[PDB]
Amino acid sequence: DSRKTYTLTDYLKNTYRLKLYSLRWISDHEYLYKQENNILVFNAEYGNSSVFLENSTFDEFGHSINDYSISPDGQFILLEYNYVKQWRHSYTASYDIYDLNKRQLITEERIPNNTQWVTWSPVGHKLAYVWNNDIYVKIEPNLPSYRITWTGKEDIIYNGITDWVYEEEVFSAYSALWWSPNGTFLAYAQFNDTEVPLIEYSFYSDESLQYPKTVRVPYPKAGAVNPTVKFFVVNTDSLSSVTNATSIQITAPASMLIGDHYLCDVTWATQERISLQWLRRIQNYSVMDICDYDESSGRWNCLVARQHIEMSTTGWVGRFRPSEPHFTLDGNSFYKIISNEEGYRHICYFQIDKKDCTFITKGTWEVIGIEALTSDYLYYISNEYKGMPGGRNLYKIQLSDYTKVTCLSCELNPERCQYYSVSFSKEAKYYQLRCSGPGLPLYTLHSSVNDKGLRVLEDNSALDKMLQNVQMPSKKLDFIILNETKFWYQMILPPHFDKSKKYPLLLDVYAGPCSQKADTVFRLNWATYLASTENIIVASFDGRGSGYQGDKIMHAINRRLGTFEVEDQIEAARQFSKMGFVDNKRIAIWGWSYGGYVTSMVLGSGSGVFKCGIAVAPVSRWEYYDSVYTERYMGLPTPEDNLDHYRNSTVMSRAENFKQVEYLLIHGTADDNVHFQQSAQISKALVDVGVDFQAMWYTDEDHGIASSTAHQHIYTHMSHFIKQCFSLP
Amino acid sequence: DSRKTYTLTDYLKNTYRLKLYSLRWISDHEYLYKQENNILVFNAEYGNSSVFLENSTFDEFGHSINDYSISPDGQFILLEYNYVKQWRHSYTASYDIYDLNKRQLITEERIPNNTQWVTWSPVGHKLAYVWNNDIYVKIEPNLPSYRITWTGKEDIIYNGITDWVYEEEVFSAYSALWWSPNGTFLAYAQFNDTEVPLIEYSFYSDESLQYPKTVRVPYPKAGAVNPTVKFFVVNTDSLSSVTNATSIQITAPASMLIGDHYLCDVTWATQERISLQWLRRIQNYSVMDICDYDESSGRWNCLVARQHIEMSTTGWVGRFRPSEPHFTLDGNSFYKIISNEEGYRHICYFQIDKKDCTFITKGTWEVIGIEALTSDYLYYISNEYKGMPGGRNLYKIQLSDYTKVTCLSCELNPERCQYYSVSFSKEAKYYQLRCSGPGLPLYTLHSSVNDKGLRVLEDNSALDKMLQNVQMPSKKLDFIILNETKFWYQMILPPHFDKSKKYPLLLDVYAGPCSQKADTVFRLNWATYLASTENIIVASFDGRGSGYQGDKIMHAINRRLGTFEVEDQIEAARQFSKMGFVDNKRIAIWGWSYGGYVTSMVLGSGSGVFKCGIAVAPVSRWEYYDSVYTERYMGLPTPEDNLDHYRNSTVMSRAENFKQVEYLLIHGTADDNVHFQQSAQISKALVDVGVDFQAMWYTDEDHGIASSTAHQHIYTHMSHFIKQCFSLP
Ligand SMILES: *[C@@H]1O[C@H](CO)[C@@H](O[C@H]2O[C@H](CO)[C@@H](O[C@@H]3O[C@H](CO[C@H]4O[C@H](CO)[C@@H](O)[C@H](O)[C@@H]4O)[C@@H](O)[C@H](O)[C@@H]3O)[C@H](O)[C@H]2NC(C)=O)[C@H](O)[C@H]1NC(C)=O
Ligand SMILES: *[C@@H]1O[C@H](CO)[C@@H](O[C@H]2O[C@H](CO)[C@@H](O[C@@H]3O[C@H](CO[C@H]4O[C@H](CO)[C@@H](O)[C@H](O)[C@@H]4O)[C@@H](O)[C@H](O)[C@@H]3O)[C@H](O)[C@H]2NC(C)=O)[C@H](O)[C@H]1NC(C)=O
Ligand SMILES: *[C@@H]1O[C@H](CO)[C@@H](O[C@@H]2O[C@H](CO)[C@@H](O)[C@H](O)[C@H]2NC(C)=O)[C@H](O)[C@H]1NC(C)=O
Ligand SMILES: *[C@@H]1O[C@H](CO)[C@@H](O[C@@H]2O[C@H](CO)[C@@H](O)[C@H](O)[C@H]2NC(C)=O)[C@H](O)[C@H]1NC(C)=O
Ligand SMILES: N[C@H]1CN(C(=O)c2cnc3ccccc3n2)C[C@H]1C(=O)N1CCCC1
Ligand SMILES: N[C@H]1CN(C(=O)c2cnc3ccccc3n2)C[C@H]1C(=O)N1CCCC1
Ligand SMILES: *[C@@H]1O[C@H](CO)[C@@H](O)[C@H](O)[C@H]1NC(C)=O
Ligand SMILES: *[C@@H]1O[C@H](CO)[C@@H](O)[C@H](O)[C@H]1NC(C)=O
Ligand SMILES: *[C@@H]1O[C@H](CO)[C@@H](O)[C@H](O)[C@H]1NC(C)=O
Ligand SMILES: *[C@@H]1O[C@H](CO)[C@@H](O)[C@H](O)[C@H]1NC(C)=O
Ligand SMILES: *[C@@H]1O[C@H](CO)[C@@H](O)[C@H](O)[C@H]1NC(C)=O
Ligand SMILES: *[C@@H]1O[C@H](CO)[C@@H](O)[C@H](O)[C@H]1NC(C)=O
Ligand SMILES: *[C@@H]1O[C@H](CO)[C@@H](O)[C@H](O)[C@H]1NC(C)=O
Ligand SMILES: *[C@@H]1O[C@H](CO)[C@@H](O)[C@H](O)[C@H]1NC(C)=O
Repeated sequence: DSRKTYTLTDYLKNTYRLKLYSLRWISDHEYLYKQENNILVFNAEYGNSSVFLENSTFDEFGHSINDYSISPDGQFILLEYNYVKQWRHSYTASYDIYDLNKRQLITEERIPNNTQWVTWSPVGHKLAYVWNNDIYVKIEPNLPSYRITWTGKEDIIYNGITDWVYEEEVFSAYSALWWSPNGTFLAYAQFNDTEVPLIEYSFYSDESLQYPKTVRVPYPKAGAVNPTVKFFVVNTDSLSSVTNATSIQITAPASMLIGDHYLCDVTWATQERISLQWLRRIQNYSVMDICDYDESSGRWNCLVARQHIEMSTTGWVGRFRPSEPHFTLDGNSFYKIISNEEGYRHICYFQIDKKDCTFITKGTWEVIGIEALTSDYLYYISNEYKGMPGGRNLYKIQLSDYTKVTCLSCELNPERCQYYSVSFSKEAKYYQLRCSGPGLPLYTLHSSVNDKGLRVLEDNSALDKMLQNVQMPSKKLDFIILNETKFWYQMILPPHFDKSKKYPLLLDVYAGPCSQKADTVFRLNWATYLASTENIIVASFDGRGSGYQGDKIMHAINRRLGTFEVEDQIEAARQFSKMGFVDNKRIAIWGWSYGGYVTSMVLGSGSGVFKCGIAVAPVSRWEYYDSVYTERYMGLPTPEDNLDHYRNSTVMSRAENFKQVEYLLIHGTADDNVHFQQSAQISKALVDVGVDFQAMWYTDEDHGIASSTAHQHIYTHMSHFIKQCFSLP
Repeated sequence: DSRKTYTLTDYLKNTYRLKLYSLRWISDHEYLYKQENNILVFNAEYGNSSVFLENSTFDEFGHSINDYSISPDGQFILLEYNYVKQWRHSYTASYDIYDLNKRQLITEERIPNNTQWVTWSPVGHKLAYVWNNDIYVKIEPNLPSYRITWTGKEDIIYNGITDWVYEEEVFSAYSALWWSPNGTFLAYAQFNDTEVPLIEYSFYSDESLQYPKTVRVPYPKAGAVNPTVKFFVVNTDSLSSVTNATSIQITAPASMLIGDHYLCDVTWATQERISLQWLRRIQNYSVMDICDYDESSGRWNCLVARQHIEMSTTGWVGRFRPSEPHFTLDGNSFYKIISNEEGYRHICYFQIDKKDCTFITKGTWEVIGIEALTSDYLYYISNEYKGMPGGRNLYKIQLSDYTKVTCLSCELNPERCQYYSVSFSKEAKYYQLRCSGPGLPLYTLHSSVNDKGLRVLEDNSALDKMLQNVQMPSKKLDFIILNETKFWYQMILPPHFDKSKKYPLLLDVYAGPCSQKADTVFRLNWATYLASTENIIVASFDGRGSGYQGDKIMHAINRRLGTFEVEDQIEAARQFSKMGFVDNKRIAIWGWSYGGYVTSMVLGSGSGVFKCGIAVAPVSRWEYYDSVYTERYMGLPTPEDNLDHYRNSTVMSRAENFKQVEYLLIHGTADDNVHFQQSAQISKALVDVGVDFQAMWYTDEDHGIASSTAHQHIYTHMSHFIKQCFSLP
């Protein structure tokens, strides 16, 4: 075989690209899509297309455009430029608006520079935006905006945007605003960061910056003072240019105010109904609150009877946060993924005035998401098929009979497609399926009415040709049985696999609570190269604590972080040499983030099983990470709660055992998420007991070391280390 | 040969110790010295000895003692405990005093905790001390102290102690107080740090510290706002417990106040005369000021006529700062090392009212220090002998005839002793010589009167026995001629040197202005091990910019830092392969601090001469280091001064050329001196142009990475890297 291999350059220089088919539905039958640099609008029934915005319409604007948003009446286009990243989701941009009819960009009362956030109303053309931490409402794209709040202060009070910890661990968003469907109301949370300690660190910046900057961020580490939250709603119809605006407080429920709480979900039900979810700072108790609007008063009442109590006896509420509720149009009921009696997460029918819910699904598998609700059907993604947790399909359930369920994706392309996800049009007339493994990604449009497939949207046939020229590796997905339970793993095997030759093995890891590293998705990444070019088995394994296989597995790690999930990776490595094609002198292990923490705990176990490891951005000690996440699993680090295991579980206490292995610690110096301090303490520990190891800092890089030059650099560096331990040229 | 070699453990575990003979003269014939843990007093004429303080006299004190100081009348002992390091010289301690006669430690009016500084008067038992940045005077060891100043503020105003930059680059001391010989006056400088930018960085501290501390320090980087200085004197006799104390300002001279200046020397002449030296922020102009005391007034006048103007046409004033003046007893004259017409530094006789000075020495060598002044003789250290800059001896000059000079150390032990230094008794009746190379360190006591040697004090005969058991390397000191000038080098050659075998070579470097790495001193260090055990030639070389060989050499680098001193190391390496015993495939290079900066510039030169280098704590760009030092050599970094070479001389601009070499960057994260930022920018540069290299951070370590565990760790790490590039097992 004389074909080239998938090289390190291929991945790094990014030579073989998966084509995507990213669309934005704008109606019930049309969607928007990008071809080169103009925007095409498409008809879902027929396929036909038209130019909407040319890739020269903003030649003369003298500012490079970053994104764009379309008002829910096709009338105006928002243009996002001057983009500046903050955290995972946050940023600041400048914005201009363009009247699509008059072909003209607005000049009077512009959206101010460095805006934190901006979102259209659901109907019409109302904007809202957050700038210097306060909410503003523009009724029409060119009249003066109404200031809704006046409390906004840098690092202290956030109005309608989340703070650091809320952004990352609760909302997965900078945005803290919710319009009502009508567009009449605006609900927003407000966050108070006054007593929250700051993390401080250096940003060295460009060579021209003579003095390094100290970045400071309110960041509550385990057991420290959390942000407080308050919630307000405002009638955007009764807005005066003389009176300030009357915001209306919705207090948390009685059973939340007696201690620290978090606001963890905001979903509108109907024009005059909003549901709120709250979580105790001990995250095993959650309360949902139906808050109805009152005419006579101009206040929002939350009747104590309407509260629905979601709690857990064996661990924490929700996968990461508690599930979203999905409301029937009238608003008197809703479905919501909940953990059942046996422990598996399923769909539950809630009627808004009664206590009990009815389970409309069941069995030893879990529901991933609810995706669409019609009169007749609920559409959901699940891993039911072939009893494979790793897999993802799409199902519909007959509201008239919970027994009648059709699979809609299982049998569509079975050898190529075992992992689906979906986007539905505005009222669910069509749905794009996106398959993303085990074959090359496939994108197809469908019609809800009869479940007819219309056309294939992108098949990666161009990429498929190319890959035939290349000694591509394959993926084995399988399971191994420990303690009478089934745990799943994946191996990326090198091409021309000879099962009687002994191969060196890299165990890729994350293993954070409820994660999944053994799946049916097709990836082109570092592992491929180590399989194609270097002939290394790169295997991943989902052990206790892992996701999508019921609470009995996921909750095994409760308050015991850094125990079973670690232990398990070790036994996983053991069974891999038992299989006979593994060189038990050349087993390595590596991970990023949480994975870097498990990586280090493993090397630090003295199990003689691993020759070397790499840890990128590792958690090193749970009291160093954020409170919301850390506590969710570990409790509080106080002598009465879980201080003792908080101590029994540091990388540092395991320093002496590293004498037996080769270790490469990597960390970005600007890591706001897992602070450089986490590693700074792993290394000091190592130094102190006389252990040699390799380090690499990455200056100004954050948690994802995303910078193009840094990325290439790290995967280069990592590769050398890897080959070196394995004796390859 | 079956003898063991000098191993890495030997150096690290510190197996073969040089014995020292450290004494403190306390009179004209007695000195103090430590045997185990008691203090012995000695007679210089006869050798006899007595216990002074037993190593059990402070068993019952319940506090471990760090040092001790003896009042200039043998009456009380100061005891320094609770020692806490700050910078190179600064610290804070607790202090107790012990009445030696009554055998009792004082309890009323104790010296307060966290004292910055404390120093006895020259006669009697007056203390002065600095605590929370203010001067206090205790007249007797147990009456309430008098507060001299009230302006003291953390980080802002320093009374009688220096600030960061003054400590390091000007006074080489925390102490900023000077008693008059009588003990009547107290002069002190006061430093104002108000507009000085701060360097900020993280200190991660013990594992128990959940949030990393930000250390902030006023530190003026090149061209930034410097501290201002003011100078005061106080009559400690007229001190009232009702009136505050009247300090008396001595303003700098007219020709200093018109711009930024530094106070760079304070020497008392007689009971009522103090000399002050000042330096322009452009350090090529210095002015000394004779300030006489006035009876009638109670003020100090500095007559403009008495000023002595030291300046330079070819570079900067002084070696690092301008030389100390040494006063004849009456006070009307003094000697002072000055750079002569030809460029060599020599002794000059100054009479306090006339302009010209007379040179009392001359020739193509330099004076290192003045050491003693009597009626009849001036005692000085110089490198005159054998025309060897590397060497150090002791000379005396007949005040009655500048022609009659005797060498006093040259011919004392010639095969073993080429590098001397001295400590004289109170009125110069005796002097301990300390030789420290090329043989094992030797310590001998002498009598001034006739230059009789009395006895040998320590010869390291115990160490000498041991070393015979070991395959010790030798040192070749020699010179090579470039551009018709003589430049000196040293090679540590491995044992059983075969001059027809080709050896791998490590070029050790510092090469900062006026340094000396090629000398006759006997060291037992990392180089030895690389010579004894690994058979590597470790050679050092003093090129342009280097010290002790006249201004023509030292001033060659003026405003051209990072040019000739770099270029020269390269040509030094060239001539080393020309010699025939050097493997020109295995030449490496390394240095610390400045040396790390030259190291990096060299690897970054694309000269194909070096295979690999190590840089520890490197300067990376001159605008990142402190102003006083940086400007002394480079000027100001402004478009009109020397901004252009300030730019032409960064490591970063040389990033692409590193593709051709192996590089190990090391830095301590708590480096107050050369900030972590210096390397943080070398690495970011490297990342950016796709170059692979090895890094190691050292958390909480400072510029000397002195921590026991860190030390061992770095020299371990460094060793692996070294062997790896050289292909050794
Ligand atoms: C996909 O391709 C589609 C078919 O070409 C196309 O649908 C329409 O295209 C154009 C523009 O949208 C339509 O022309 C316009 O139609 C309206 C309505 O016309 C009807 O009504 C009038 C009066 O009531 C009658 O006199 C006519 O005979 C007709 O029935 C007109 O008012 C406009 O002036 C204009 O003529 C066209 O009718 C639509 N086609 C059909 C037959 O459905 C989409 O635009 C294409 N979509 C994309 C994604 O580009
Ligand atoms: C080194 O060894 C030295 C010799 O032993 C020693 O010098 C002296 O030792 C002791 C203690 O310091 C002295 O004893 C004391 O001496 C004084 C002076 O004595 C003279 O004067 C009186 C009256 O004027 C006469 O009556 C005497 O005869 C004598 O001449 C006495 O006042 C004390 O009470 C006491 O007796 C001794 O005299 C010194 N020795 C000599 C002869 O020089 C050092 O102490 C030793 N030093 C060290 C480093 O330990
Ligand atoms: C956002 O920032 C820019 C720059 O500060 C502003 O752009 C200027 O706009 C004026 C008036 O239209 C122009 O004449 C200039 O050409 C622009 N300045 C620049 C960048 O050179 C803009 O006004 C700001 N927008 C808002 C709403 O604050
Ligand atoms: C310096 O610090 C220590 C501790 O704060 C002080 O020592 C205490 O002294 C009192 C009275 O003598 C004792 O009873 C205690 O035993 C000591 N405390 C401790 C360390 O346990 C001391 O007084 C301080 N000195 C000054 C001058 O401020
Ligand atoms: N913040 C942790 C969670 N993350 C997620 O990507 C994630 C996944 N599912 C969510 C569901 C709901 C809300 C938030 C969610 N966040 C990143 C993790 C992370 O960076 N570290 C660093 C060390 C330990 C884990
Ligand atoms: N501060 C620099 C000077 N030093 C000395 O050790 C020294 C030598 N002779 C002196 C004479 C008078 C006053 C002060 C003196 N200081 C350390 C150097 C140093 O750390 N770096 C870091 C990067 C560049 C140089
Ligand atoms: C939207 O619905 C709300 C219900 O509160 C109603 O009061 C409002 O007038 C409606 N606005 C429109 C015109 O859609
Ligand atoms: C935020 O919280 C603190 C209480 O910790 C309070 O004193 C402060 O006024 C609050 N700020 C606002 C405006 O909500
Ligand atoms: C609204 O509130 C702001 C801040 O409290 C205040 O400055 C302003 O006067 C108010 N506006 C009016 C006109 O009521
Ligand atoms: C939630 O967790 C706490 C932690 O100690 C525990 O005491 C309690 O049993 C749990 N509460 C509920 C309501 O399940
Ligand atoms: C010391 O000398 C000074 C000269 O100013 C004199 O005034 C003072 O009284 C002297 N003190 C003693 C007793 O030594
Ligand atoms: C120090 O300097 C500043 C001038 O930069 C001055 O305003 C301040 O008062 C001074 N502090 C003292 C007490 O000398
Ligand atoms: C001395 O000065 C300090 C600070 O200016 C002041 O507080 C004190 O009153 C003064 N002492 C006396 C008693 O004159
Ligand atoms: C000192 O250096 C400056 C720097 O530009 C130079 O202009 C001048 O010639 C020198 N001054 C003296 C007095 O030598």
